[PDB]
Amino acid sequence: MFKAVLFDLDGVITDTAEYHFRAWKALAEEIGINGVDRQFNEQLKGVSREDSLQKILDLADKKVSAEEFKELAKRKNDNYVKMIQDVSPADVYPGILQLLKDLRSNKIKIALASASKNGPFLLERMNLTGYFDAIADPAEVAASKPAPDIFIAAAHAVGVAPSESIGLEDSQAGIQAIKDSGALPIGVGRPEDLGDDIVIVPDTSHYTLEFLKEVWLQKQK
Ligand SMILES: O=P(O)(O)OC[C@H]1O[C@H](O)[C@H](O)[C@@H](O)[C@@H]1O
Ligand code: BEF
Ligand SMILES: [Mg+2]
Ligand code: NA
Repeated sequence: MFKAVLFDLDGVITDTAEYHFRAWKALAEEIGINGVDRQFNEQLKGVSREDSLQKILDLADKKVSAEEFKELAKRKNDNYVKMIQDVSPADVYPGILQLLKDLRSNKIKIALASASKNGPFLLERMNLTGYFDAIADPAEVAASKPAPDIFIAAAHAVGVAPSESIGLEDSQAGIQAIKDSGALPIGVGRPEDLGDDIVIVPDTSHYTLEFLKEVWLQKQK
């Protein structure tokens, strides 16, 4: 039986994408860059803050100093943080709260493996802090996804090997990161946005303890 579940945040526990979009668009418009639209924003899904800014500057062809780069990222984050102040428990994705309750009741470890440095605050906004045994720190791994580092850290943060864990993800890079850690991925969304050779559910209402247990047994030899 698996000993831990390693949760991505954005697209699994909640959606942060519209907030990130408005913030990046505002930043792009502030510096006079065209191209940051809803189509482009899909490329930034699951991507780190710094890698996201770099992609926007390549709309381009914009060069900036290392300190200018840091200031731009700080500006966008400051705006993003103002906007997520009204995140609430109503923003928890379907099925996720009951899954967390059931994992906790069965003494299965719960860890966050999100790229977001705003993860702890978001979990607090959603009243989920108490469920999480640990939060892997993005600022102390990287290697961003698809590197397995954040999932390895999340597993180790709760005293388990990735091989003893399930990872939940909504992105290609995240699914690959789970695989390369040794944990078992279960993706949410469309297969073309996730990857191959994995169990996939169309939405998070399918993430039940019963289903995770069944999938676990299916993937043991
Ligand atoms: O800027 P942060 O709050 O540290 O978030 C970092 C990243 O977290 C997630 O992975 C989102 O999907 C990204 O769109 C976001 O850029
Ligand atoms: F929160 Be995950 F990095 F989409
Ligand atoms: Mg995600
Ligand atoms: Na609301």
